[PDB]
Amino acid sequence: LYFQGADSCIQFTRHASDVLLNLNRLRSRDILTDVVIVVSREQFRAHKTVLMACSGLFYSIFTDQLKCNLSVINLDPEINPEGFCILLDFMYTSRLNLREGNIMAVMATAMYLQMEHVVDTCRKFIKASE
Ligand SMILES: O=c1[nH]c2ccc(Nc3ccc([N+](=O)[O-])cc3Cl)cc2[nH]1
Ligand SMILES: [K+]
Repeated sequence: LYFQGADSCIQFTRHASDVLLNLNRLRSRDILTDVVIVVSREQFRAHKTVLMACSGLFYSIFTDQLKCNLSVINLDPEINPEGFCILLDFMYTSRLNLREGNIMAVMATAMYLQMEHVVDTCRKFIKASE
């Protein structure tokens, strides 16, 4: 699966999603994970680079000279770990499992994590269901 990209260069259709699939496999097997995120006493292991690529909050934390070395990051204990987990899975898969029963928590968490495209999407779905 390749094509001639808009600039004559060969582009591989599945490459970016295959990279994510493989990063998610690393996460599942706890390979090269370098941070644990703590969400009201639940722990989630991840790769800092993936977090920074997806979240303004994590980008700010891991580019700070003081905080970039921390191996444990605590989030606001009001954050819903289901909400966090939905967003973490999204980061590693492109799939956002929004449901009526989780949308408010997911939106609040995405606001906290500075994930603007997700916040906007949640807003659109809320506005439609009114
Ligand atoms: O042509 C090739 N040969 C490859 C061999 C390995 C990988 N990467 C990989 C495999 C398995 C898991 N895993 O943990 O299941 C995680 C990763 Cl990152 C990619 C390849 N492309
Ligand atoms: K909580």
